[PDB]
Amino acid sequence: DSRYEHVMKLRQAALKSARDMWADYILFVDADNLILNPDTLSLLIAENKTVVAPMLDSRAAYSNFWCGMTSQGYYKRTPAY
Amino acid sequence: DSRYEHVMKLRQAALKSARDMWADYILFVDADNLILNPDTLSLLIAENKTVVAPMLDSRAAYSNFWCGMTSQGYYKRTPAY
Repeated sequence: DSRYEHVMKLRQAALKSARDMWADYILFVDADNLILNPDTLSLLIAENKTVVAPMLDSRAAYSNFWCGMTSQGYYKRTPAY
Repeated sequence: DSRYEHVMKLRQAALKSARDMWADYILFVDADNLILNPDTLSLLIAENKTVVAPMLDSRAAYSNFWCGMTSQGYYKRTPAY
Protein backbone atom coordinates (compact mmCIF):
# COMPACT_ATOMS: atom_id res chain seq x y z
CA ASP A 1 0.00 0.00 0.00
CA SER A 2 2.94 2.35 0.58
CA ARG A 3 3.95 1.81 -3.05
CA TYR A 4 0.44 2.75 -4.19
CA GLU A 5 0.47 5.89 -2.06
CA HIS A 6 3.93 6.89 -3.30
CA VAL A 7 2.96 6.41 -6.96
CA MET A 8 -0.26 8.36 -6.42
CA LYS A 9 1.63 11.23 -4.79
CA LEU A 10 4.25 11.30 -7.54
CA ARG A 11 1.67 11.40 -10.33
CA GLN A 12 -0.43 14.07 -8.61
CA ALA A 13 2.71 16.17 -8.10
CA ALA A 14 3.51 15.81 -11.80
CA LEU A 15 -0.03 16.89 -12.71
CA LYS A 16 0.18 19.91 -10.40
CA SER A 17 3.60 20.88 -11.78
CA ALA A 18 2.22 20.65 -15.33
CA ARG A 19 -0.61 23.06 -14.46
CA ASP A 20 1.51 25.85 -12.93
CA MET A 21 3.68 25.99 -16.06
CA TRP A 22 0.84 26.88 -18.49
CA ALA A 23 1.11 23.80 -20.68
CA ASP A 24 -1.43 22.11 -22.90
CA TYR A 25 -1.53 18.31 -22.78
CA ILE A 26 0.54 15.92 -20.66
CA LEU A 27 1.77 12.52 -21.82
CA PHE A 28 2.15 10.01 -18.99
CA VAL A 29 4.77 7.56 -20.22
CA ASP A 30 6.54 4.95 -18.12
CA ALA A 31 9.75 2.94 -18.27
CA ASP A 32 8.97 -0.15 -20.44
CA ASN A 33 6.43 1.28 -22.90
CA LEU A 34 8.10 1.29 -26.32
CA ILE A 35 6.49 4.22 -28.18
CA LEU A 36 7.73 3.05 -31.56
CA ASN A 37 5.71 5.19 -33.97
CA PRO A 38 7.21 8.71 -34.18
CA ASP A 39 3.80 10.28 -34.89
CA THR A 40 2.07 8.88 -31.80
CA LEU A 41 2.06 12.28 -30.09
CA SER A 42 0.81 14.20 -33.12
CA LEU A 43 -1.95 11.72 -33.96
CA LEU A 44 -3.14 11.73 -30.34
CA ILE A 45 -3.07 15.54 -30.28
CA ALA A 46 -5.07 15.76 -33.51
CA GLU A 47 -8.17 13.98 -32.16
CA ASN A 48 -9.61 16.63 -29.78
CA LYS A 49 -10.61 14.57 -26.74
CA THR A 50 -9.80 15.06 -23.07
CA VAL A 51 -8.23 11.70 -22.16
CA VAL A 52 -7.09 9.40 -24.97
CA ALA A 53 -4.66 6.49 -24.95
CA PRO A 54 -3.09 4.53 -27.82
CA MET A 55 -3.77 0.80 -27.95
CA LEU A 56 -0.35 -0.77 -27.39
CA ASP A 57 0.32 -4.27 -28.70
CA SER A 58 1.58 -7.22 -26.65
CA ARG A 59 2.35 -10.92 -26.98
CA ALA A 60 -0.89 -12.02 -25.27
CA ALA A 61 -4.46 -10.81 -24.87
CA TYR A 62 -3.04 -8.17 -22.51
CA SER A 63 -3.24 -4.49 -23.47
CA ASN A 64 -3.70 -1.13 -21.77
CA PHE A 65 -7.48 -0.71 -21.77
CA TRP A 66 -10.36 -2.45 -20.04
CA CYS A 67 -13.87 -3.00 -21.35
CA GLY A 68 -15.82 -3.43 -18.12
CA MET A 69 -15.70 -3.07 -14.33
CA THR A 70 -17.59 -5.67 -12.35
CA SER A 71 -18.71 -4.01 -9.12
CA GLN A 72 -15.61 -2.86 -7.21
CA GLY A 73 -13.25 -2.11 -10.09
CA TYR A 74 -12.15 -5.48 -11.45
CA TYR A 75 -11.67 -6.60 -15.02
CA LYS A 76 -14.57 -8.18 -16.92
CA ARG A 77 -14.38 -9.25 -20.57
CA THR A 78 -17.07 -7.56 -22.62
CA PRO A 79 -17.61 -9.19 -26.04
CA ALA A 80 -16.24 -5.95 -27.56
CA TYR A 81 -12.66 -6.74 -26.48
CA ASP B 1 20.69 58.69 -23.75
CA SER B 2 21.34 56.40 -20.77
CA ARG B 3 17.58 56.25 -20.16
CA TYR B 4 16.71 54.83 -23.57
CA GLU B 5 19.18 52.00 -22.95
CA HIS B 6 17.43 51.31 -19.63
CA VAL B 7 13.81 51.48 -20.80
CA MET B 8 14.75 49.09 -23.62
CA LYS B 9 16.45 46.70 -21.19
CA LEU B 10 13.38 46.46 -18.97
CA ARG B 11 10.96 45.72 -21.82
CA GLN B 12 13.24 43.20 -23.54
CA ALA B 13 13.57 41.48 -20.14
CA ALA B 14 9.76 41.21 -20.04
CA LEU B 15 9.24 39.92 -23.57
CA LYS B 16 11.88 37.38 -22.57
CA SER B 17 9.96 36.37 -19.45
CA ALA B 18 6.66 36.24 -21.36
CA ARG B 19 8.26 33.58 -23.60
CA ASP B 20 9.96 31.46 -20.92
CA MET B 21 6.62 31.07 -19.12
CA TRP B 22 4.62 29.67 -22.09
CA ALA B 23 2.11 32.51 -22.23
CA ASP B 24 0.02 33.74 -25.12
CA TYR B 25 -0.14 37.51 -25.61
CA ILE B 26 1.49 40.32 -23.64
CA LEU B 27 -0.06 43.67 -22.69
CA PHE B 28 2.35 46.62 -22.49
CA VAL B 29 0.49 49.17 -20.37
CA ASP B 30 2.47 52.00 -18.78
CA ALA B 31 1.11 53.33 -15.50
CA ASP B 32 0.04 56.69 -16.92
CA ASN B 33 -2.60 55.61 -19.43
CA LEU B 34 -6.22 55.24 -18.33
CA ILE B 35 -7.76 52.00 -19.62
CA LEU B 36 -11.43 52.80 -19.04
CA ASN B 37 -13.48 50.23 -20.96
CA PRO B 38 -13.31 47.00 -18.90
CA ASP B 39 -13.66 44.79 -22.00
CA THR B 40 -10.63 46.14 -23.88
CA LEU B 41 -8.64 42.92 -23.43
CA SER B 42 -11.42 40.82 -24.94
CA LEU B 43 -11.85 43.06 -28.00
CA LEU B 44 -8.08 43.22 -28.55
CA ILE B 45 -7.75 39.43 -28.21
CA ALA B 46 -10.69 38.56 -30.47
CA GLU B 47 -9.22 40.38 -33.48
CA ASN B 48 -6.52 37.85 -34.44
CA LYS B 49 -3.66 40.18 -35.37
CA THR B 50 -0.01 40.10 -34.38
CA VAL B 51 0.60 43.62 -33.00
CA VAL B 52 -2.59 45.61 -32.36
CA ALA B 53 -2.91 48.78 -30.28
CA PRO B 54 -6.15 50.53 -29.28
CA MET B 55 -6.61 54.20 -30.07
CA LEU B 56 -6.62 56.38 -26.95
CA ASP B 57 -8.17 59.84 -26.75
CA SER B 58 -6.50 63.01 -25.52
CA ARG B 59 -7.25 66.69 -25.00
CA ALA B 60 -5.36 67.53 -28.21
CA ALA B 61 -4.61 65.91 -31.56
CA TYR B 62 -1.86 63.80 -29.98
CA SER B 63 -2.70 60.09 -29.78
CA ASN B 64 -0.69 56.88 -29.52
CA PHE B 65 -0.09 56.10 -33.19
CA TRP B 66 1.80 57.77 -36.00
CA CYS B 67 0.66 57.49 -39.60
CA GLY B 68 3.81 58.19 -41.61
CA MET B 69 7.57 58.07 -41.01
CA THR B 70 9.48 60.52 -43.16
CA SER B 71 12.95 59.08 -43.67
CA GLN B 72 14.63 59.19 -40.25
CA GLY B 73 11.73 58.11 -38.03
CA TYR B 74 10.09 61.47 -37.36
CA TYR B 75 6.36 62.13 -37.44
CA LYS B 76 4.69 63.24 -40.67
CA ARG B 77 1.08 64.44 -40.78
CA THR B 78 -0.46 62.53 -43.65
CA PRO B 79 -3.97 63.69 -44.64
CA ALA B 80 -5.52 60.43 -43.38
CA TYR B 81 -4.71 61.13 -39.72
